[PDB]
Amino acid sequence: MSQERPTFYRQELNKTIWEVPERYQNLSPVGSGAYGSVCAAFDTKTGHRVAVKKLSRPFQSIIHAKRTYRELRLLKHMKHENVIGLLDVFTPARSLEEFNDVYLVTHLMGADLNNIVKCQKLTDDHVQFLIYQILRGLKYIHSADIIHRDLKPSNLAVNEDCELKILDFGLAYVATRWYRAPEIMLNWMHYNQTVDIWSVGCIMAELLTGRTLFPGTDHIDQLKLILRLVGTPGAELLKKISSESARNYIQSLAQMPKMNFANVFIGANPLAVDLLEKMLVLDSDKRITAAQALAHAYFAQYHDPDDEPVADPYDQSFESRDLLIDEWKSLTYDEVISFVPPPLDQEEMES
Ligand SMILES: Nc1c(C(=O)NCc2ccc(C(=O)N[C@@H](CCC3CCCCC3)C(=O)NCCc3ccc(Cl)cc3)cc2)cnn1-c1ccccc1
Repeated sequence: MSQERPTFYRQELNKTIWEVPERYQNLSPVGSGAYGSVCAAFDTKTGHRVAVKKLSRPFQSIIHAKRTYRELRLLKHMKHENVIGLLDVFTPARSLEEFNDVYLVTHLMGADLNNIVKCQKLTDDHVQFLIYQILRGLKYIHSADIIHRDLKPSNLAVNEDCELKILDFGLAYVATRWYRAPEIMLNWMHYNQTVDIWSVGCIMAELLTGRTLFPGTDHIDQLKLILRLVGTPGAELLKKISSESARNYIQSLAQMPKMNFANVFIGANPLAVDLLEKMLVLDSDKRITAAQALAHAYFAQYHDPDDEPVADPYDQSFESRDLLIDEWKSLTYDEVISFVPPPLDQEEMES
């Protein structure tokens, strides 16, 4: 009746040592270096393929150690159909004193939203469903006061059933900047969760037109492209920007009117145009939230409030702590050894 603890095995792949539980077999590197050190593997406990990631220099510095801890805490929290989740986390270490390596196991994700677009032309139904699922995932993460901040097509995984998950592949072409709200890009003020809604608007526009909405080359070019669509800030919004230099810069610019989006996105479903208007509002105090957006008539064939859950509370009191490297490392170790795995999925077989 004691819980089994795994036996590990060791191998080399691409000049990298991999030491993993024997349940993970046929490790094979994936993404030719793009995603970091990641292998596909067959999980013998589930009969499915998974991704195994060996973290890079997880405790290099206080910053890296806190980053490691943060990512593990977040991954462990996420329990939602449209957000990446954690299948397993392990280390070959048998104590904190020999703890150096952290491995994360996730589902093997679908191609990203760029790949989807490159390979097929999307129907309005699939645009509705893909944007719906992003918003569904955002309702969940936002309810726990978690903001993504990095939404872009490469951080959205889509499978052959058109099911979507939100993730963040992190550090090291599509610039995250192109999808970023001005107030967060430019540090105008303390921002809200609707920075992510701006990104959804930018993604939706691109799915409708086939073109990047605001492909700015730097912060000033990005701002100018944005204001050309949505118009220069009004008096109400200008008062909420803290920096006098920022305000003075903004006022130096040529006045621009808000464009009529029905002219810009001509051909698109009028409901999609109306929702884009509500997502790309410049003043983030007036921008639609994820939960509100789910109720928009554009999503009438997918929306179901009783199937759009919120998240359990997430304790982010660690974010305010200044700790030493070994303290962040020990906290990470605690999270590894406290991990409780999810149950297997339903295994109904249609053929
Ligand atoms: N390559 C892969 C994987 C893979 O790599 N899995 C491991 C993995 C682990 C964590 C995350 C991950 O998302 N972390 C997040 C977690 C929290 C996040 C989740 C989304 C909602 C908001 C919270 C994370 O913390 N970010 C780090 C972000 C970051 C890091 C550094 C900096 Cl400076 C800024 C941001 C994502 C993948 C799986 N399939 N495939 C595949 C896909 C196509 C073909 C072939 C193979």
